[PDB]
Amino acid sequence: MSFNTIIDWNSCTAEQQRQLLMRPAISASESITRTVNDILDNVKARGDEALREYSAKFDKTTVTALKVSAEEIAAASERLSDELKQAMAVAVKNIETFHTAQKLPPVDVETQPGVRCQQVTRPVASVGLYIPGGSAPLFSTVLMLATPASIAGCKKVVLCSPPPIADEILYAAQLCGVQDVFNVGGAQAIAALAFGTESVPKVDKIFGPGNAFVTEAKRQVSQRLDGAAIDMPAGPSEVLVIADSGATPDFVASDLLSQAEHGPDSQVILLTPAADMARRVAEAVERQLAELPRAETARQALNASRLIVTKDLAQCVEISNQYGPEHLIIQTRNARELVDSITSAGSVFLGDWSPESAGDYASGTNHVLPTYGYTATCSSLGLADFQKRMTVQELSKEGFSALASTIETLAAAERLTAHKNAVTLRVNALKEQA
Amino acid sequence: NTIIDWNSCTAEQQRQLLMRPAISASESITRTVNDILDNVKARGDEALREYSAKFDKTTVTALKVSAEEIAAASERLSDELKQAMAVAVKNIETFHTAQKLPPVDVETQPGVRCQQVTRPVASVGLYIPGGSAPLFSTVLMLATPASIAGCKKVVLCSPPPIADEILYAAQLCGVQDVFNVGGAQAIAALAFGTESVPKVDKIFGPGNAFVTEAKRQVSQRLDGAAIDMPAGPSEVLVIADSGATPDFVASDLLSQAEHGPDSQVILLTPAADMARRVAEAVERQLAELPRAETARQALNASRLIVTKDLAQCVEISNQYGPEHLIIQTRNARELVDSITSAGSVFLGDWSPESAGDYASGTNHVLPTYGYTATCSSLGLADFQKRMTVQELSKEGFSALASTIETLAAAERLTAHKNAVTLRVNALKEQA
Ligand SMILES: N[C@@H](Cc1c[nH]c[nH+]1)C(=O)O
Ligand SMILES: N[C@@H](Cc1c[nH]c[nH+]1)C(=O)O
Ligand SMILES: [Zn+2]
Ligand SMILES: [Zn+2]
Repeated sequence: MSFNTIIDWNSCTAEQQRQLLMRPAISASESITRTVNDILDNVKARGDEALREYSAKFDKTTVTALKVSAEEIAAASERLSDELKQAMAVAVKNIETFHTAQKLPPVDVETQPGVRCQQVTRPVASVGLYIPGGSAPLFSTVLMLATPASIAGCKKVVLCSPPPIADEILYAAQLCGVQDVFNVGGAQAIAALAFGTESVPKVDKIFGPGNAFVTEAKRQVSQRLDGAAIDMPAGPSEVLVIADSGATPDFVASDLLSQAEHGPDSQVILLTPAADMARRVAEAVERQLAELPRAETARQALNASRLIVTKDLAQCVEISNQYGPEHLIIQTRNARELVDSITSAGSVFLGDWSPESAGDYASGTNHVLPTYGYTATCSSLGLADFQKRMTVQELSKEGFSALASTIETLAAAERLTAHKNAVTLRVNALKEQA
Repeated sequence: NTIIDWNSCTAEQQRQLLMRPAISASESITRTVNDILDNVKARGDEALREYSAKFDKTTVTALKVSAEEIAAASERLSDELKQAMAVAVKNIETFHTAQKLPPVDVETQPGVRCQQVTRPVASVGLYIPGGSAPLFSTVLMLATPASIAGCKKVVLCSPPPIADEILYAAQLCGVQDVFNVGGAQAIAALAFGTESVPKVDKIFGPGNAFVTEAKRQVSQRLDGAAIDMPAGPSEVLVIADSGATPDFVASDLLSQAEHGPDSQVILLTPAADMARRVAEAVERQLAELPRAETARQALNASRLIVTKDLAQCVEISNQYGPEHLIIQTRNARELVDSITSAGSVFLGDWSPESAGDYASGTNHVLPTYGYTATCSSLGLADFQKRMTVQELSKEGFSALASTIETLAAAERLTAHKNAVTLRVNALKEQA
C-alpha cells in the first residue's frame, strides 16, 4: 500500500547504513518562534486579561474563570464509569510503587576522619503540568506527571489544559492530588505557568509535551531568566523491536502499530536476524492496519518505518545502541540476557507479554521518555526530575586541621591567596586557643 | 562597608538588594560564536589551526598532546603538589562513589517486574580554561566522576600552551586525550568532532563568555551535544551569629570575591555588631591580597545585611538560593533541615569554602544564578542516565490486561488496545 517491504542491512552500503541510523531534521520556522515570542511577552505584561483575549479569538465561548471549580470537578467525576475509575486507580498504584522505589538512599560519609560529606535531596517547590486537549484526551499523562511530583514532596502542583477540559483529565488530576487546574492551553498556558498571572501561579518547572507551539514556548521559557525550567526537549516518538525467529508476527506488528498511531512522525523500526520474520511482520502490519478505525496517522507514520534484516542478534544490539530508541522491545528467546548489552534506550520491554501498551498505562514505569536521540544523555522521567541534590559538608577542628596543608598547597598552586588565607587564619586560631 | 538594616528597607528595596545582575549576551558574540561553530563543523582541524594563529601565539600543529609531553610536565611538578592532588582525588572519589544509585527492581504487581538501571554517558568532553594560573582543580572535579560513572571516552580541551598542572591532573584522573584547543572552537570540536578531536555526547566545564555562548548554542543544536549546565556569576552567602569569628567570615567572602569581578558576596547576621566587625576584617584582609583588584570590584556588589533574627537569615537565604551557603552559627547542623535551596552548604567555623573547592571531596561545580531552584550540584548522576526495564510474565500480563484495554479504549488508541487483545486471545488458546 504505497511503501517498502524489507531492508537487508548487510546488502546496504556503509553510507546507506549510516543514513538509516539518522533521524529526520526539524526546522525552526522564524514565524512560529516570533508568534510564540509575542504570546509570552504579552501574557507576562497583561496577565489574565491577555489570556482571555486569546481565549476569545480561539473559541466560541471565551473563558471566564480560569481556575476550574471544585464543583465542576466533582461533576466530571460522577460522569465517568466505575470501570474507568478503577482502571486509573490500578495504574496510579503501580506508578506510585515504582517511583516510590526510586527514593535515593542517604549519602553521608567521612571522606576522612572529621570531614563529613552528605548529599541530600530537596523537592522542586512548585511544578506546572501541561496536558493537551481535544477529541481523544491522553489523561494518562496526568497520572505519569502528578504521581512522581506527589511522591517527591513538591509543595505546589498545578495543571493547565485547553478548555473545555475532559472529565477524565479532571478526574485524573483529582486522583493524583493536583491542587489547581486551569482553563488555558498552548503557548499561553506555558507562559502563564512560567511567568504567573493574577490567577495562575508562577512555577519553578514545567512538565508535559504538546504541539509545536507548546514545544517552542517551553524552549523559550527555559532559555529566559524570568522563565522556568522544563522537563525535557521534545521530538518524534519511536519504537524499535528486536525479534528473533521465535517471535509472533502479530505481536511484533501490534507493537509497531501502537507506536505508529501516536503521530504521523513516529519512527517505528524492526531489527530481526530472520528474513522470514521480517516478511511475516510486514504482512501482519498490513492486515492489522486494515482493521484500524482511523489509521491515516498510523499509515503515514509507517511510510518512514524500517524493517531491517540483520546477520544475527549481536548486530541487532549494535544497531539499537547506535540508534538509542525511546522504546526498546525485545521479543527474543533470551530477552533478559540482552539487556546488559543495551547501552542506550529510554525504556526496555522484555518478552512476548510486555507490550508497549502495558508500559504506557499500568506497569508502573513512566511513559514520558527521552526521544529524538536524547537517550544518549537524558533519562526516563522519574522521581529525580521533581527534586534537586544538595551538598553539605562539615569539618571538625581535627578533620579541618589534618586537611589544612593540602588545601593551602592547592590554593597556592592556583594562585588564589584569599583561599589559602582562609585556611591559615583558622590554623593560627587553633594553635592559639590551645 | 555600608551596613544594611533589612527591616528598615521597603519590601521592594529588599528584593532589589539581592537581585542578581542582568544579562548581556550581546549579539556581537552570538554571531561570532555562531560562524565559529559552522566553520569548525565544515572545515574541522584546518579551522582549528586557523583559530590558533588568531588567538594566542601557538600556531598549533598537533592538536593532541603527546604522552611524552605529559610525562615531562609531570616530572616538573613538586612532590608536595602531586601529593596534595592525590589527597583531593581520593576524597572526591570517595564522595562520588557513595552517590552510586542502588538498583531498583520491584514487582509493582505479581508478575509485573519493573526496574531502573543506570548506563554511563558514552563519551564526555571536559573544558578547562587556560592562562598563567590555571584552576587545575576543576580537572579533578569533572574527570573523577566521569571515571567512576564508567564513561568509555573521556577527553579534555584546554587553551595552548597547557600548564603542567593541568596535564598532570588529567593524567592522574585517567583522561584519555588532551587537546591543544580552547574557546568557542574547542566546544565546537567536542560537539561536532574533527579529524583529531572526537565528537562527544556531553560537554562539561565553565569558561569565558565565548565558551559559555558556544555551549549554549551546541546544546540547542540537533547536530551539537548536551552540556552539564547553564553558567552564571559565582555566589557566596554567609549566615553568621554572635558566636562567629569576624576574620573567618571575611576570609570566606574574600575567597569568593577573589574569583572574578562579578562574584556575588553576601553576609546575613542578626547582629549589627557582627556586620560591622566583618566589614572591618574584610578591609584589613583586602589590603594584604596581591591580586586583589577584582576582589575589590566584586565587593562593589556585596551586601552586608543585618536581620532581626536567625530565622530571618534562613528565610532570605532560601529566597536567594545561593551557590555556596556557609553557616557559621553555633547550631549550624540543625539549620540544615530548614535550608530548601542552595548549591553546597558548609557548616561551622572550620568548614571554609576553600575546603570544598579543593579536598573535602564534594564537587565545586555547582548551580548558580538562582538555578539552585531546580538544578543540582554536579555529581555522579550528571555522567550517566537512568533506563527503565520491565518484563510481564503471562500471569502478570493477564492480571493487567483488562486495565490496559480500558485505559487504551478511553484514549481512543485502538492499536494500543488490540496489542492486548491479541495477547489475551493467544493465552486463552494455550491455556
Ligand atoms: N507514547 C506516548 C505515551 C502514551 C500515552 N498513551 C499511550 N501512550 C508518549 O510518547 O508519551
Ligand atoms: N569557588 C569556585 C571553585 C573554585 C576553584 N578554585 C577555587 N575555588 C566555584 O565554586 O565557583
Ligand atoms: Zn503509547
Ligand atoms: Zn573558590
